Amino acid sequence: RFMEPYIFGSRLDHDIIDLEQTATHLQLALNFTAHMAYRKGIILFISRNRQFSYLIENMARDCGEYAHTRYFRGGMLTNARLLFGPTVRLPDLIIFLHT
RNA sequence: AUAUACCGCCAUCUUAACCCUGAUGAAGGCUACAAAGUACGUUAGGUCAAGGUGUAGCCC
Ligand SMILES: [Mg+2]
Repeated sequence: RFMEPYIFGSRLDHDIIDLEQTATHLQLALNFTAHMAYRKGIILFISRNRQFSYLIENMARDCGEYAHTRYFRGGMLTNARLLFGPTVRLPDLIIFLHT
């Protein structure tokens, strides 16, 4: 339901995403990502689609950022101090290629 | 006579945290082609034979 305002219409029962809105949303998201990378924030890419795990991990390594394409263990973020250490620094921005 | 006086020696028995979910109810938390889970005393005991320190008994 919450995706309806972003849908241009249904073509023979297939939803078409309105790309005029995608352009503005992508503009905002890319601007935010660039500003966070300028501030030396930790950026974590996340995606559980196994078809693109290798691509996303390579891209994360290439841009000097972080990836988590594997099974997401309970408490990675909310229990990070127990899992990583008391002084671990969490990501400042998380990007989902697949939500 | 007493270790049913102690000591020695033998033997008997006794000796968590964090994080999530449920409307932050009682409560619950697994799937790998992965979906919240991760970290000494005790004994009416034996032994007075390879050992001791005491205590009492009778003493026409
Ligand atoms: Mg005895």
